Amino acid sequence: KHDYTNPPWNAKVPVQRAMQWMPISQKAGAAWGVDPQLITAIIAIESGGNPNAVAKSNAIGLMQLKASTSGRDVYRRMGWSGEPTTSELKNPERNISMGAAYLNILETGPLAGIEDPKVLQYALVVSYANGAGALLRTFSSDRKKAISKINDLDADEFLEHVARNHPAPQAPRYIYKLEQALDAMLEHHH
Repeated sequence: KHDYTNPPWNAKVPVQRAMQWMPISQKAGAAWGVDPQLITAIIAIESGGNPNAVAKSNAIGLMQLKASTSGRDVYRRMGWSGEPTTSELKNPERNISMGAAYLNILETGPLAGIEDPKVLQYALVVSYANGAGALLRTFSSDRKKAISKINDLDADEFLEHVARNHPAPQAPRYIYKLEQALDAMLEHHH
């Protein structure tokens, strides 16, 4: 169904800009047990490495995180009242910390129990894009059964499932863009 490779996405310059933040991605990723390569890919795809980014519904900063939803979710999990400010989300360090936190919330929460780390990666970017609920309900109304079904697929099969069945066109497209970004990041390791 979704023609998710059209138009081509050229990752080179988004990735070069995102790579300048790799020191922070590495630190925050370690701190949250999140993959720095996935953080960097998300930065490239979301802000293209611009820490002053503004997006969809005033999502802000390098990872284009929304204060009142995702940001709040991170503060809740931290036992903090409230939610981040706009100026906190424009701070690269704070932005990437919170985005890593949010990725950890998804991995250890709705997506808990996915055993293939590559399928987990794909599920994480689909869930970051359009929410874990929309993804899981393409499998089952029951979380546990959804996860069980996800665990029977490999990564190619999971993409094909998302491409045929997810209602959001952005969902398979985020997997395509993730792989364009991971390929482009290879040029920066010697």
